Amino acid sequence: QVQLVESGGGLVQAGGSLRLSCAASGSFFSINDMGWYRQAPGKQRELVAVISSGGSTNYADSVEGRSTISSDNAKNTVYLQLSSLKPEDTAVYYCNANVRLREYRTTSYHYWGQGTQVTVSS
Repeated sequence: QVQLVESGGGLVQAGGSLRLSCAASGSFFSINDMGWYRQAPGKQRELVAVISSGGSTNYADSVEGRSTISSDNAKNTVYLQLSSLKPEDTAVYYCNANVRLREYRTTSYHYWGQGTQVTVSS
């Protein structure tokens, strides 16, 4: 089994900063990439930021310049740091991990967390 544990959500004030963390645990061989997506009601889910095993990253235009996604590979965990919060940042945030469960196979599984509400109030 593979389990994603998301932390850091809740009610926050506009203009502040937040940190979300996502930890992968269970039995697996390797994690190809991990990161965060978000979905607000009535809106499409969108990428926020993702980090690959080797350290390459990609950021949505919404957060480029005011965020950092980082990893601690030894503990299969990623962190999103986000400043300058605005009401438009309100959403359910979802951790995603793309994982190879077995050493001898290319095939990957895409795990999505339960999601954590972030509500930015003014």
